[PDB]
Amino acid sequence: DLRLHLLLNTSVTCNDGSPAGYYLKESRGSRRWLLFLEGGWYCFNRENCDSRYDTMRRLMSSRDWPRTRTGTGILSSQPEENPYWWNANMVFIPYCSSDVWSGASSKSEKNEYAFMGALIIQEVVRELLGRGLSGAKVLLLAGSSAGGTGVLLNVDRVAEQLEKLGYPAIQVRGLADSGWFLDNKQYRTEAIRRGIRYWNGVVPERCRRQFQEGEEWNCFFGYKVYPTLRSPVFVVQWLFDEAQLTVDNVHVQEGLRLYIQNLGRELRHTLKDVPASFAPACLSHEIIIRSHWTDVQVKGTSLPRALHCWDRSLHLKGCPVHLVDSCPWPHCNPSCPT
Ligand SMILES: *[C@@H]1O[C@H](CO)[C@@H](O)[C@H](O)[C@H]1NC(C)=O
Ligand SMILES: CCOc1ccc(CC(=O)O)cc1
Repeated sequence: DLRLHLLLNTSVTCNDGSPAGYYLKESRGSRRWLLFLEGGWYCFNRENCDSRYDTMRRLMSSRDWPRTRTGTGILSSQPEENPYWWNANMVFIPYCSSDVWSGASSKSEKNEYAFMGALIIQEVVRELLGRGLSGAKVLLLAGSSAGGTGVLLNVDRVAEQLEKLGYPAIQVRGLADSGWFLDNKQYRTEAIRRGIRYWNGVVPERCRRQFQEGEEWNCFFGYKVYPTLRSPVFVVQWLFDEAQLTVDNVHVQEGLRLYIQNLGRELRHTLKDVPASFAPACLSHEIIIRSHWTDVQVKGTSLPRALHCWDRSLHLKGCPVHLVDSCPWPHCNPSCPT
């Protein structure tokens, strides 16, 4: 079980002004720290944030959070469920800012909601340093769905924060799961552009300097922000991700067949120069915190093994790190989730 800690700095808040926080399970004999970012879409104006507050309140407020949570998947402490990092210090950071972890704005006389996702990550890191993170050798910032995109937007800022605070021996790395999207044509980007203005969203500095004022929405797309990052980042992405197909208005005749096959080919192309990646040919929305995350394989290698091979590489015969399916249709890989 991971135990809840609300942030001691109560000015760093969820959407409705309640304190943000994190769930923690310490492993006293470990210098590995895993900080995981939850996902769950976003909201981008008054009316649709009000709608989310009615039926998705836990993603906007800590008032109803439980005192504990169970770690599952890569957050499990059981070796059978988590062959990769079962002995690590485990942190789950709830998503309660509705801003793809990019916001830096407080509730105020002019703002009905606070959007503080970028500051929540920084404040969690700050408070963990006094709980043992100061002795870490590796900090892995991981996340799924909107949290996977949040990894790409925040991993270098965490590295810069620890360097400026005087901790240069901590190696910061990123694991982005199901957060690598294409700004493609629909079968039948504006919402992000509007969100950035509503949230006062921030993007990595090198990416900001390339795209410049008014075009920062580009940095929310993995294949554009990834080449600007300096920290090592491992990318996990289904070739036929269900959230991608949703925004593409896909829910099979020749036209749709070609559309789906072209989506998988384009995704594969964007991963050609991503040396650490795991990209199975499955239609799915499930994520690396599910109990059975060990079951999928690409070319005979599981994701826990690929992540172990990545670890070795950052110090290989039969220990690959670049695993992208080449077959062109969902479930052409027999190990796809059922
Ligand atoms: C609390 O967090 C805010 C936002 O990052 C910061 O400006 C402020 O200085 C913090 N307060 C303390 C006491 O650290
Ligand atoms: C482009 C980044 O924005 C998003 C990323 C992922 C999701 C999917 C989810 O959170 O379940 C939704 C939005």
